[PDB]
Amino acid sequence: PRRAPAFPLSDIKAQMLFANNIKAQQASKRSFKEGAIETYEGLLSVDPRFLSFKNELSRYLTDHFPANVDEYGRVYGNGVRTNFFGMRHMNGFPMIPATWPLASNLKKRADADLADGPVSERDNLLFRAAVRLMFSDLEPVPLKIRKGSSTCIPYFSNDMGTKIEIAERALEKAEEAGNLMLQGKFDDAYQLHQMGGAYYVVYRAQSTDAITLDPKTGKFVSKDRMVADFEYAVTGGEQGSLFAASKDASRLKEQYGIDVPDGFFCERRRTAMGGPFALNAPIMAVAQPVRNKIYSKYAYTFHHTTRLNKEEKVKEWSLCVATDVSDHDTFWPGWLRDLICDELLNMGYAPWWVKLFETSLKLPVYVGAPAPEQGHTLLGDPSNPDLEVGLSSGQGATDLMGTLLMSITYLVMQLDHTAPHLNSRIKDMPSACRFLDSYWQGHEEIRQISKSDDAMLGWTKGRALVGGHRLFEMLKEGKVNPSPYMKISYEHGGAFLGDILLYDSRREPGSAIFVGNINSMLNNQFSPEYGVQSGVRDRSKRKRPFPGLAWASMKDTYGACPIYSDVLEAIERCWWNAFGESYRAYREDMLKRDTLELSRYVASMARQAGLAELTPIDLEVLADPNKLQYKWTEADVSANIHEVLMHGVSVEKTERFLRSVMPR
Ligand SMILES: Nc1nc2c(ncn2[C@@H]2O[C@H](COP(=O)(O)OP(=O)(O)OP(=O)(O)O)[C@@H](O)[C@H]2O)c(=O)[nH]1
Ligand SMILES: [Mg+2]
Repeated sequence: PRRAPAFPLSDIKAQMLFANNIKAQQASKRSFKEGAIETYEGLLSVDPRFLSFKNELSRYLTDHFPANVDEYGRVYGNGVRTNFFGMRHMNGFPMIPATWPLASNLKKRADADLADGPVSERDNLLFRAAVRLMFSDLEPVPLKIRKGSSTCIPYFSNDMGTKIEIAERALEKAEEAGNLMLQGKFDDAYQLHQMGGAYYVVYRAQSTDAITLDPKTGKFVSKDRMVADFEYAVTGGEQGSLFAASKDASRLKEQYGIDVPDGFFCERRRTAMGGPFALNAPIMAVAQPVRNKIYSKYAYTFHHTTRLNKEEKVKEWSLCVATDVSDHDTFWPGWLRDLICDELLNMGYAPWWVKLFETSLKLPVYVGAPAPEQGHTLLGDPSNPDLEVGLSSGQGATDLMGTLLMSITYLVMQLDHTAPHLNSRIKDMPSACRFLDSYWQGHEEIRQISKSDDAMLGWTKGRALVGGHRLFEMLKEGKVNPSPYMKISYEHGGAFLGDILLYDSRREPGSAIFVGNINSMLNNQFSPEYGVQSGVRDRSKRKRPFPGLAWASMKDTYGACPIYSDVLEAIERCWWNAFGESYRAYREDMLKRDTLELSRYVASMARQAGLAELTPIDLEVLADPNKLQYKWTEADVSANIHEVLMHGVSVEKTERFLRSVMPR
């Protein structure tokens, strides 16, 4: 039922994706690569002392701090939700093979009994009202670009000057390119303005993944991660196979001469896609103003900063339901892309812009290297973008796409199962807009706090409260999916955007508190996704610019965890056993070095200014800017710190661009 066309790298269609420069040519050909990450300066993830430390610490913490999660997935007591074995991976060595990305998710959705469009007219009005509220009265802002980020297809440039030129040119030529696509001239739009082509598939590490200790055998078992072979990916699952990837690390001894201690595994690998920058720039120019609107006008539902900021909202609720979505990005529906596009056209958005946006969500994918002697294949034809991959991670508005889908999905779930008395308030578009505007501001008896696939659903006192409890019970029973749109369940150990909701004996939101997840501290400190990149001179371009700074924000971030002190003491004791050194002193030295190095990057910071004016968010972000892509936003970071990590195209160029996109 329609296989996607596939082209080898040798084919002209794949060759056209890579410009005549060394960087682009190397990206096309990049073979499967693996190796130990430089966890910290002069320390490898596979260092025998480091692995010995991880073995002792993971075993000790699991033993002394067993999970405290009730029958309803509510965290209590110690604030622990699982064992601590997730740290037991040979960081930098992936599971083999990684998945081939699914070219079509239509069969995947149908087989999971998920809808191929809005079920009812009410749902249709709500998805459309979400578009009207999110995209209406936007204000132009500079187009911000992450320093050291790639332009991907076709140039693969990491230079800021080149990136600024590409972005400015893209805003100037977006109209001409969009109009060519409207005429079906995709190859022309790509050849002239580099708008089209494909997403470039990079495989990123998920450094920690589930591991259990079998009491019967005393042997560790890693969570099986299902992967699709080429045949399965091109046929959308009609043909080929879905099988467990190999996380067995035994191979490292034979291949590399690395000693593999018992119960250490290869890392889970996730597909990540880099968009063609010329196509992304005009999308980003609209996406940022949308985020600014939703994080201001609809801050209740969408703007999440601190554990206390989240706590203030949740404490007012009579019931809090922490939801879980199965494989959000791969299940994301193409019918929603089409509904959004149709609604933007109805609002009066430039048709050429809507076409660029639509095309960004149908684009072919270039598969690099999922395993040795595999990959280097383009899936889909760039001459006619028609893929149904779900949500591409490198699309200019992925966060908004997931947020739009999920916010409405959860509201529908609350309406269907708890609040039929509110259905009368949604009769047409104006009434749907008025209702959603009120709901998103937290003004209804049914409420929510969400970001993409993470959410907490709330009920205050009223008619919907009883229904709220039945819905929670249906989730606990786990026999019926409460949504027609996505696979929803309850989170086992309810958390929101990294903060665990810690309940007491009462098991009520009013007496529950948000605390930092101590397991995330361990993930970040001992299992970073990337190495220190000590060879990259410009620290602002590194994936981990100032790792030492995280020590200064630790107490602020994790201090509220019941076992915070216990974990720090266990780390100190285990690090002494493994290295014969103080971990605290080691981190204090790294903090000093990185504080000194930071002043070189901040114009306002005198040669030895100190961390005085910096917030805990600023420190966490400087140590890990990936937190700025999933946890926080630009407005949460001090202006002088945002400038370290980002650079922008003038608001004058974006202001002119935005005027041409937006309705009259
Ligand atoms: N701290 C941190 N979090 C990450 C990182 N990468 C991804 N995440 C989070 O990982 C989550 C992924 O949820 P999934 O694993 O796909 O859910 P699933 O497909 O149903 O599989 P399960 O893990 O069994 O639930 C997302 O919500 C991400 O934000 C990272 O590098 N660091
Ligand atoms: Mg959650």
